Amino acid sequence: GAEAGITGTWYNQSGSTFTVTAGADGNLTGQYENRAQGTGCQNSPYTLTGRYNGTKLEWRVEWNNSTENCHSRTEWRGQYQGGAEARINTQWNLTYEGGSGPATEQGQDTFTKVK
Ligand SMILES: O=C(O)CCCC[C@@H]1SC[C@@H]2NC(=O)N[C@@H]21
Ligand SMILES: [Zn+2]
Ligand SMILES: [Zn+2]
Ligand SMILES: [Zn+2]
Repeated sequence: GAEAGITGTWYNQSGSTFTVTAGADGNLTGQYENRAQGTGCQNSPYTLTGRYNGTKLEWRVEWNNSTENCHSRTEWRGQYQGGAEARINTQWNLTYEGGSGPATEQGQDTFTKVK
């Protein structure tokens, strides 16, 4: 089914990569390696969990593992682009402990699939 188009390795404009397995059941499971300069929790793999349906994808990475804890998480909501160079256009929300309660940052990531 469609899951074939998603499963593999992707990268964004910041050099972050993720490896995902997309299940025919809609499940998204993988590992994310963050390389956005200046941000915490770079390099080491963090678990990705998400879902997809039609052209729409969403996934979550909680930025705590055995090597670094950034007291934050990011949720991406995206849409798939088809062939030649497959693409996922996303908007993300990063929720973190701000000092007087949770805070959120927003941004956009474009992922391109590794050939
Ligand atoms: O600094 C943190 O709290 C954890 C690292 C967050 C990295 C962000 S998530 C959205 C954006 N896209 C990336 O690949 N890295 C940054
Ligand atoms: Zn299938
Ligand atoms: Zn499954
Ligand atoms: Zn915390």
